[PDB]
Amino acid sequence: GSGKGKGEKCTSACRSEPCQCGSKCQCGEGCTCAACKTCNCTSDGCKCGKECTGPDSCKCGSSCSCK
Ligand SMILES: [Zn+2]
Ligand SMILES: [Zn+2]
Ligand SMILES: [Zn+2]
Ligand SMILES: [Zn+2]
Ligand SMILES: [Zn+2]
Ligand SMILES: [Zn+2]
Repeated sequence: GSGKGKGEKCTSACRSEPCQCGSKCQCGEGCTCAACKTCNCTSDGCKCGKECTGPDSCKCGSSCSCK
Protein backbone atom coordinates (compact mmCIF):
# COMPACT_ATOMS: atom_id res chain seq x y z
CA GLY A 1 0.00 0.00 0.00
CA SER A 2 2.04 2.92 1.34
CA GLY A 3 4.88 3.49 -1.12
CA LYS A 4 7.85 3.04 1.19
CA GLY A 5 10.82 0.74 1.46
CA LYS A 6 13.58 0.54 4.02
CA GLY A 7 16.26 -2.00 4.80
CA GLU A 8 13.99 -4.35 6.66
CA LYS A 9 16.24 -7.28 7.40
CA CYS A 10 13.68 -8.48 9.89
CA THR A 11 10.78 -10.75 9.06
CA SER A 12 7.10 -9.90 9.38
CA ALA A 13 7.03 -11.90 12.62
CA CYS A 14 9.70 -9.71 14.20
CA ARG A 15 8.00 -6.58 12.89
CA SER A 16 4.76 -7.57 14.62
CA GLU A 17 3.39 -6.48 18.00
CA PRO A 18 4.27 -8.39 19.98
CA CYS A 19 7.30 -9.81 18.22
CA GLN A 20 6.67 -13.26 16.83
CA CYS A 21 10.28 -13.98 16.02
CA GLY A 22 10.30 -16.36 18.98
CA SER A 23 13.37 -18.40 19.64
CA LYS A 24 13.76 -19.19 15.94
CA CYS A 25 14.64 -15.57 15.28
CA GLN A 26 14.41 -15.26 11.48
CA CYS A 27 15.00 -11.51 11.45
CA GLY A 28 18.20 -9.62 10.76
CA GLU A 29 21.06 -8.62 13.02
CA GLY A 30 20.73 -4.98 13.90
CA CYS A 31 17.20 -4.70 15.23
CA THR A 32 18.09 -5.52 18.86
CA CYS A 33 14.42 -6.48 19.31
CA ALA A 34 13.55 -6.98 22.99
CA ALA A 35 11.85 -10.26 22.26
CA CYS A 36 14.13 -12.27 20.05
CA LYS A 37 17.34 -10.29 20.55
CA THR A 38 17.49 -10.98 24.23
CA CYS A 39 20.17 -12.34 26.51
CA ASN A 40 19.80 -15.06 29.07
CA CYS A 41 22.94 -14.18 30.95
CA THR A 42 22.49 -12.89 34.44
CA SER A 43 24.65 -10.57 36.51
CA ASP A 44 25.34 -13.58 38.73
CA GLY A 45 26.85 -15.60 35.96
CA CYS A 46 27.33 -15.40 32.25
CA LYS A 47 25.44 -18.19 30.50
CA CYS A 48 27.31 -18.01 27.23
CA GLY A 49 30.69 -16.98 28.58
CA LYS A 50 31.13 -13.74 26.62
CA GLU A 51 30.94 -11.93 29.97
CA CYS A 52 28.00 -9.87 28.72
CA THR A 53 25.83 -10.89 31.71
CA GLY A 54 22.84 -9.01 30.35
CA PRO A 55 21.12 -7.94 27.10
CA ASP A 56 21.83 -4.27 27.80
CA SER A 57 25.50 -5.21 27.99
CA CYS A 58 25.45 -7.92 25.33
CA LYS A 59 28.15 -7.83 22.69
CA CYS A 60 27.59 -11.12 20.92
CA GLY A 61 25.26 -11.94 18.03
CA SER A 62 22.00 -13.88 17.97
CA SER A 63 23.73 -17.13 17.05
CA CYS A 64 25.13 -17.28 20.56
CA SER A 65 24.11 -19.53 23.45
CA CYS A 66 22.62 -16.62 25.44
CA LYS A 67 20.23 -16.01 22.55
ZN1 LIG B 1 12.04 -9.17 17.05
ZN1 LIG C 1 14.62 -11.92 15.66
ZN1 LIG D 1 14.70 -8.26 14.19
ZN1 LIG E 1 24.54 -12.24 26.03
ZN1 LIG F 1 26.86 -14.18 28.14
ZN1 LIG G 1 26.44 -14.75 24.24
